[PDB]
Amino acid sequence: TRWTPTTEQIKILKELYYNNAIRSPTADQIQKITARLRQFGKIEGKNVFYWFQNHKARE
Amino acid sequence: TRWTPTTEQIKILKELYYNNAIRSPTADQIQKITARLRQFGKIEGKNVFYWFQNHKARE
DNA sequence: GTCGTCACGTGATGGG
DNA sequence: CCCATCACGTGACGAC
Repeated sequence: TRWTPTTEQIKILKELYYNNAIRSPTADQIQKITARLRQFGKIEGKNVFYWFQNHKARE
Repeated sequence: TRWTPTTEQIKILKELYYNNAIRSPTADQIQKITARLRQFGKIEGKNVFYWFQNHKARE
């Protein structure tokens, strides 16, 4: 079904977005970010892709 | 506004519900559970009450 | 002590 | 790229 981020994963994403101004990550970045997040859960590239797109759209 | 459980809190609640068969916890238990969960976030007894009420109903 | 309902956040898409 | 929805889980109530 649908992806649900660990809070730990959210900490990583939030750190990239706010502390590092990563808002529209490139393909290379999505794959590296995905590797990082997989330590804490199942996760695909598209999960990380949609997350930045949605969080950007909403901030 | 509304409470958002951290993953580690969700680990604790499911662990009490399924592994300890606590499904309509008593008041003393609600207070004890809240104390434990507060280690991981802001939390009030009424959150834990609603959580069991909601999880029991929808299971 | 149960049920129905709301309120809201958010993952997931599609269209242009 | 950005927009607008959709899908849906779920914290909160109210009522009884």
